[PDB]
Amino acid sequence: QANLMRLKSDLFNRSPMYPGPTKDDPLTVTLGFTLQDIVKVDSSTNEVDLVYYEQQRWKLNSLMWDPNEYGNITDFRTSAADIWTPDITAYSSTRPVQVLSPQIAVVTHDGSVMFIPAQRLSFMCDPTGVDSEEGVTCAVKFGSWVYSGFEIDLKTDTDQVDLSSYYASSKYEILSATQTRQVQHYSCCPEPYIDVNLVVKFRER
Amino acid sequence: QANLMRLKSDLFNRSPMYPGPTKDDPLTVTLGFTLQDIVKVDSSTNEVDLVYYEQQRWKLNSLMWDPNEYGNITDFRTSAADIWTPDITAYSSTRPVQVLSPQIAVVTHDGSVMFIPAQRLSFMCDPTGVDSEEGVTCAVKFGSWVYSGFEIDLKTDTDQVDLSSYYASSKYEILSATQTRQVQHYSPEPYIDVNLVVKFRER
Amino acid sequence: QANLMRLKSDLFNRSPMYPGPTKDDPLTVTLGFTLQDIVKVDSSTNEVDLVYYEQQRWKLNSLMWDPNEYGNITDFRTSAADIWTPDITAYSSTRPVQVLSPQIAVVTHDGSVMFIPAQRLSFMCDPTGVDSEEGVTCAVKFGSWVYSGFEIDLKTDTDQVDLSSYYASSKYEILSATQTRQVQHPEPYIDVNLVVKFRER
Amino acid sequence: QANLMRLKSDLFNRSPMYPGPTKDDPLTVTLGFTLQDIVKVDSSTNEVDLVYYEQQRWKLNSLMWDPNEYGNITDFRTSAADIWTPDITAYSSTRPVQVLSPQIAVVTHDGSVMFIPAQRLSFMCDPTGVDSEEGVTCAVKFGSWVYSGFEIDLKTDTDQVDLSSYYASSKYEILSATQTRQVQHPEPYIDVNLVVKFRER
Amino acid sequence: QANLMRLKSDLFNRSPMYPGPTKDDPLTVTLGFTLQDIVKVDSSTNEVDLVYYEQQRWKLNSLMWDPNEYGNITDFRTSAADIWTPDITAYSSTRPVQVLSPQIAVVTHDGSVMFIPAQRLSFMCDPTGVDSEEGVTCAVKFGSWVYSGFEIDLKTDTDQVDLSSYYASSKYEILSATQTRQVQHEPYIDVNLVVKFRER
Repeated sequence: QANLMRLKSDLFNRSPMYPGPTKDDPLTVTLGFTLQDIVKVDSSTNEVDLVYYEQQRWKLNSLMWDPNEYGNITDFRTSAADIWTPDITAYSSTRPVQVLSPQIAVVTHDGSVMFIPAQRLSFMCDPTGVDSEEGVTCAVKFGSWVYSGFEIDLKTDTDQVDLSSYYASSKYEILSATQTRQVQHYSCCPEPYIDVNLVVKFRER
Repeated sequence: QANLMRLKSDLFNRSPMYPGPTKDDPLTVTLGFTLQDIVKVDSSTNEVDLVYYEQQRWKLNSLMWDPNEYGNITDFRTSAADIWTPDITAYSSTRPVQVLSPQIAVVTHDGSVMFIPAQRLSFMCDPTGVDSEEGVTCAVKFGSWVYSGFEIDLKTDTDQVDLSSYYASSKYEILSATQTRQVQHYSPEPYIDVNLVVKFRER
Repeated sequence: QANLMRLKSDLFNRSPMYPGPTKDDPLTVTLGFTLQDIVKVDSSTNEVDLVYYEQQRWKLNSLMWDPNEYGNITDFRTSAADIWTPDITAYSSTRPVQVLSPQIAVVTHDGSVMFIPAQRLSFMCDPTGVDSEEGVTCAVKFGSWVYSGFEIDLKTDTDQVDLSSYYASSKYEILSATQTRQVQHPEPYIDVNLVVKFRER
Repeated sequence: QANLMRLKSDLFNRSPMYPGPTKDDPLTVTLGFTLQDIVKVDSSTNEVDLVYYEQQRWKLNSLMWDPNEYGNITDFRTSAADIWTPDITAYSSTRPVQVLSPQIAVVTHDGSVMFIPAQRLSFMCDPTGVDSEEGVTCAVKFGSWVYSGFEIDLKTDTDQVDLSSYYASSKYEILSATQTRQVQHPEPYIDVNLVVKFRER
Repeated sequence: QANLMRLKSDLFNRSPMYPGPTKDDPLTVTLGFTLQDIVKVDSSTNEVDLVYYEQQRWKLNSLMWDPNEYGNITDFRTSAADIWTPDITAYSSTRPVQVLSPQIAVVTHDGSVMFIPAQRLSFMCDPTGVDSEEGVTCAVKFGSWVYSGFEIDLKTDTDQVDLSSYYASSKYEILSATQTRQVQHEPYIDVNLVVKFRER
């Protein structure tokens, strides 16, 4: 643990924290969802509650090290408070997200960071027709709140939401779940804006 | 990252933060609402729940910099905790406001700041008649809690609330939503608010 | 802003914080309520929820300055966290108070402070009869939790609760609302008893 | 305020805080409850909600001072964060306790500390029979969470819970309320068993 | 107090905190549940609420001391904030866990730590059948969120959940309750809490 202590000291106690990306030093954030449960549907308010894990990955030059200078350490876990993290937000939530997992990230020697917060989210969704064979489709966009595509580019590894951990005895069965990168422009501004649209079709089980 | 780290350090670590406006150095805050959803109505307590974005803009000389001294950086994003922000509050909420977005602001080299907190607000409103074609009208004022018109002047750019992102499948349809600056006098100095007036009905 | 910055540095950075009152340096806190709304009544638990603004005032010698020395600044606003505030507490709440306003106070050059927290409070109240013409009366005492009357005295400006901002379309109309200093029982403790008589509109 | 500022500096800014008791230097904590209200009964989940004040007392050598060296101050109020406090916990709560009073304690020159947290507690209790004349009995034990009786001994000044502040218009009438020290159970384990018998008013 | 004050200053004020385990200095965490109550089931959302206390034990060289040098102190209690603690997490909770006990641990001179957080947990569970004679079985896995079995191995002292403190007047009777270490393929380790229950 001596080497890791030195590593963290060198990484976090020497320079100011990473100030976030800029147009001149943009960052790509890879986003992916593992949907565990549609927990609740409220047809009186058109809110639906999801529980999922949101995988986030990005890479910082300032987080790199040579494993040889640090006892061959190739990666470590550290509190998310010690590092910059992206401001990925649901655009149509109706309550603050509830955090279901410890806020800890994995940093590897090439400056890659992997952060996977489990969340419960209430978001805008009319569940009308969920009690049918065809089900109902709802959607929520995720993106940076303050950074445009010139500072944070989003990508997905795949358009298929990971369902391998979906609760088999949920009240709701998933018919399809996709996660799609979308680009848009606003007339005021030349910079593109990026989101990942989470689209879930589901019905009562 | 180098130039930005220098900038933030120079801007934030060298002298005290802006201490807020005074009657002698007043500040103008521009407000604009984007109403997303009327999520719920409680006819038993006369509380209605809104989800909206609130755009806040102001400008401080203390946040100015010459981009040429900082690798041509012209703006940056930073935690709202690093800067002064105005204490704009709803005057008739019935619960603490729930924050729905990251508390991060955009600062521009001319001292301009743009901060856009997404919020869920429960406020006093009698939904009697919401189930009619004419619907119901409710209103909530927003303003500084502690600063008078002599220290913080409020304005809007338009009296139309932005509805272009209103949830099309909300339980409630919006008939009308305005955001209007008001000047009040109690019993010497003016007090300013922006009155959010929303008329709505069951969809 | 330059002068206000110097003032706050001089007041807050260059001294140890006020450790609160004592028998030898007692403090008098003036309290006033502005009742905005009786939101909710729960007849199954005898709890009632109030929304109000609670005006608190007191004065500290350590918060004084000479306006001449600071560009004629006569008062300023500052976060409540920068200053000592009194531990005025409801004695019969049933849930932690919810704060509805910024925690910022106004400090004046004579050392006076004005702090007006807006709050939602659930407190012990039996609403049986609220749906009658007579209505019902409930009361809740506010006072320091740990300071006796030898350290914190309490007063009101007047026993009349401010109803000029009471929500016109509340489910509940106010038949009356008073705020009265009381002395209760080693040492005397002081409270202000908020007594509200109300009924369904 | 100057002498008090000196005292607190001397008490809190010179040596590390009391590290808590050990088998060799045990500590006695006295507990008493003032039951304010049985607010809620949930017969679908067998949870009952109490509001009460819990008086806690203990004495530390490290909090002693000679009043003669500090302008004759004999006691002061200070944030509970400034001092060690015992980890007294209900053993059968079903929700985190909600704190209803400011986190401030009173320290006296002999090193005595008094801390009186007001709390709302949900705990395990089958209310069946509450709507009868016999009433129903529920109980919850309170004790240190991590300290055995070799480190913290608990004591009560009485086994009668203080009902002098019990809400007279509660939904529930108290038939009896006791607080009994119990020894279980290399070390001995000590708790105060709060036993309340009540019925619908 | 003086000796313990010295001990804690020496332990916590000199070096950086233990930075957590790695493949080359892996750590073993022992878990055990004491189930107190099945408080609530929600058949509309398939959510069940448990109240339990979760024993966690592990051992750090960095927490060792010679009792001879510290007034024969063999152990002490200290805020969990003062020490590293494992990130043991329920894998199928539906609300943030609520902590019911002080966050304080016992550290022993051999570096051993014992931490026993009491928790209320809402987790994914279909109670259909709970009012039947056969009752219903639900399960929830616990483990490290971010460390594999290469960094944190999990163990139990028994596969029987402690029911000796189960609430006698719960709405639910416990028919069985087990806690079983599972390895899935770095190996990934969890403890599967499995509870069969029915309405009293």
